[PDB]
Amino acid sequence: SMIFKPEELRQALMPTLEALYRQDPESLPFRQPVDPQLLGIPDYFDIVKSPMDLSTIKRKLDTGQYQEPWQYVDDIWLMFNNAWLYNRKTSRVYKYCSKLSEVFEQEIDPVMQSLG
Ligand SMILES: CCc1c(C(=O)N[C@H]2c3cc(Cl)ccc3CC[C@@H]2O)[nH]c(C)c1C(C)=O
Ligand SMILES: CCc1c(C(=O)N[C@H]2c3cc(Cl)ccc3CC[C@@H]2O)[nH]c(C)c1C(C)=O
Repeated sequence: SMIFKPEELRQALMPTLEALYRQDPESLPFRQPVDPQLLGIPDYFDIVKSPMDLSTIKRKLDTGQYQEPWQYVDDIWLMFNNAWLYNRKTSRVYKYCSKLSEVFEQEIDPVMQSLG
């Protein structure tokens, strides 16, 4: 595959991450790691083996931890798939996840075309 530099990935991908943060209120559950003790859900880490959230993805982009853009896409989908796995289909967090995923699909498609 092609080489990607960290600054190039920030320019291309940060707008797609920003679009998720700007979904308000729907991004609020995703702006920080899940805290199962605080949120009253002690089985969370038994169900969700690889936690992920927007702050972690932002830090990885900011510090240059992605070598290529599909690693970023993988982390976004990990975050979404964790929330659809743990939460019931009628719950607020599940519905907010679906909203963010719709926004992401719209934003990421032209960006990955340009990168690829
Ligand atoms: C239902 C639990 C849950 C939340 C969640 O409730 N987040 C809330 C939160 C959590 C912490 Cl630690 C600190 C602050 C805030 C502010 C509000 C924000 O909605 N987020 C997710 C992805 C889930 C689950 C189980 O997938
Ligand atoms: C959707 C964002 C939001 C939440 C919210 O996500 N609460 C979560 C939470 C957060 C903490 Cl830190 C502690 C406990 C709990 C349990 C419930 C739930 O998991 N509560 C409110 C008032 C809002 C909004 C937008 O007014």
